[PDB]
Amino acid sequence: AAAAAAAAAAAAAAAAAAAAAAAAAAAAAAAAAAAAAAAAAAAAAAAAAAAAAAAAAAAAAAAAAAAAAAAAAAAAAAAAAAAAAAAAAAAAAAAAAAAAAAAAAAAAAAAAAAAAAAAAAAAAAAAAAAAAA
RNA sequence: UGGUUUCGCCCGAAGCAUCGGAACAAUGAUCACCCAUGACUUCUGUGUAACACUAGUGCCACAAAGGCUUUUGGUGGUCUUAU
Repeated sequence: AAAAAAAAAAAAAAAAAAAAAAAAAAAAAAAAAAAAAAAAAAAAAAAAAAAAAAAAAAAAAAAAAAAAAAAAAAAAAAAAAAAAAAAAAAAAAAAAAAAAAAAAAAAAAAAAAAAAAAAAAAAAAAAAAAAAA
């Protein structure tokens, strides 16, 4: 149905992906939520980031968070100075958050990598912490 | 005896801005960059829909991206002197 592109509201997405079920379902919920979120990533606000963070912790995987990472890329969030200064925050499991932070530095680095006078060293440190260095 | 007042020189606290001037600091200007973007395309790549067919794909269509008319606010330093 979602591939037929039917509306999945924000709270709808939270309640939907809120699925503790049989095995091998966390990554399925992850790809579903990444399909639904690649539009806006549960970020129609900036305090919707708490909802999205419970969503990331429910995806409970570095690989799931990386699916959401490429989804954020396919989302192409806004670009303001302070926007990226506050949107370069990353700290998670070091198995595909590696790919996530590296791909974020890559998308921003195709032109003018993050160099907010702190955010560059911050991206380096968070990358090494997520195993992206 | 000290005083007063006056003049001449010697020193020159704060200060007057002039200049002196060169050399920092801030805009103008140079070429490229914190970096998307206005452009859209060749595929290239990439997450997705629609639809017959092989066990999944020409189109769908943002975007991760190179490279484009460029501009652009400012970035970063860049200029030379203009102030």
